[PDB]
Amino acid sequence: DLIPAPPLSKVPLQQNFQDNQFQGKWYVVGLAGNAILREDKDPQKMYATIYELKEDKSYNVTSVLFRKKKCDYWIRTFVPGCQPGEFTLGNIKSYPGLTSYLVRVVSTNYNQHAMVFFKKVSQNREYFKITLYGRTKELTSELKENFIRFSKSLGLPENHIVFPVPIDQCIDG
Repeated sequence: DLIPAPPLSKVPLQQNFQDNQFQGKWYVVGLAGNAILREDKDPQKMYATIYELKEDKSYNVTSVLFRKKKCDYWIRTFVPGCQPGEFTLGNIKSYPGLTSYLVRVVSTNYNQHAMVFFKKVSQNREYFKITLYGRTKELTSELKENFIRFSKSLGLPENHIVFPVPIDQCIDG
């Protein structure tokens, strides 16, 4: 089974996206989407994702995570899309059978919080994810409540909405 992906009309986009201001390190305070479950045997740990603007105006997206007692660094490129705040994955063919990948910055203030929508399609299965970004490891319950409400607005139950636990190593570096 797989929860259907939301039509893009239900995914807002930031008023005037600032590529330079969105730069820097972001903390994953909230995680949601299909293929993301509350596996309480291994609760998700907070991972940080750094965006670096390049000359071509694309992003070098470095995600740092704590997996298997070691710091793993997963690197992609976000090629700008149709409108500011929208992106497509760079070197799509390098990933086996990545039919499409869309990134849409739903909302941000660039100083404390951001909310981004990712849609990935492979082998005719639609996978989508919503992440609650934070410049620190903690956000107020108001923005988290908005994150839960927005996630359910795309057809997401509560067991598919996860708040990764803050951790220190690999993530504050």
